[PDB]
Order: sequence, then structure tokens, then C-alpha cells
Amino acid sequence: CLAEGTRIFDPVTGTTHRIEDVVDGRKPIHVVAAAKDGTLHARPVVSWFDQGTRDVIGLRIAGGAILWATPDHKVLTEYGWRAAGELRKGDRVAVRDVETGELRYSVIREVLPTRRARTFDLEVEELHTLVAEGVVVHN
Repeated sequence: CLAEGTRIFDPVTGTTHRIEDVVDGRKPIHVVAAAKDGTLHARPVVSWFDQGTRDVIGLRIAGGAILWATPDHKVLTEYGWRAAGELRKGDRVAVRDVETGELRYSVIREVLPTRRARTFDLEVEELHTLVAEGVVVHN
């Protein structure tokens, strides 16, 4: 699950939304999804999930961005899909350039301790993945 505050980019409208607003408002946004072959595509959100309050850890990425997700949330990394909780400083995660939309890999600068927060999940059509805080994660 993803934490309240997690930002999601809609490649169709070009609008960035906070996930708690997308779920609470059942907003029909599109997200940038990643296929199995790595390619990125725009896909619609067809289901919204309020997962309640849970512990979320933070993955501070080179550049300054930070993803807050449950330790079991899957992230696309240089070694494939892996639970956020298994990732450590130095591991590289897949990130979408906010300027060019290009996919690159950046190192995790720091892994932060857990904190309490409302958490969410979304169902992305067909590919079941999305870009959160610029990072490619499972929906």
C-alpha cells in the first residue's frame, strides 16, 4: 500500500494527484504504468482502495524524492520487483523523469523508519503498476 501524500502523475491530463484524494474522490485518472518488458504506458485506474492506517517506511532517492509505502509494497528495481522493506541504501529503483518521461534508475540514498499514515491501493488496468513520487511501483 502507498501512504497518504504519495503523488501520482496522470500522463493524459498532465495533472499530479495525491493518492488519498484519488481514492476518497474515486477520481478516474490515468497513470503511467510499466509493462513487463519495461516500456511505460498510460493506463486508467478502475478501482480505488482505502487500506486504512498502517506503518509505512520511506525510501529517499538520489535527487531528493521520497516514497512512503508499506514494507511489503513492491517496487521495480535493477534486480526486478522487490518489497520496499528489503531495499537498502545503494539499491537502484526505476524512476520516470518528470521532465522527459524517460525511464532511468536511481540509487536509494536512505531508508527511513516507519511512521503511521492512511494507506491506499489502486487497480490500474491491465498492467497493474504506476508511477508514484516518480518511482515505478506495483498498484
